[PDB]
Amino acid sequence: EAGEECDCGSPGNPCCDAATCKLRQGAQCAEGLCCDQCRFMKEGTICRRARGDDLDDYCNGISAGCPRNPFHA
Repeated sequence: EAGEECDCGSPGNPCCDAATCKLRQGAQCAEGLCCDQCRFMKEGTICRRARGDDLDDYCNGISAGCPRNPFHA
């Protein structure tokens, strides 16, 4: 758990995939950025670049990517 509810929320692990960005759900900016068709908000949602001990961000123009504005402090 980083920002939002979702264990599979990882930048590249579209809030679940257990194989490859292709979750029948739709990790569109879940606990962590998504990479599957899932889709993405566009407004400061959750670009969470990482978790571990830190690393985060908000969703903007995040078609499975991440904006260029400062979010994680």
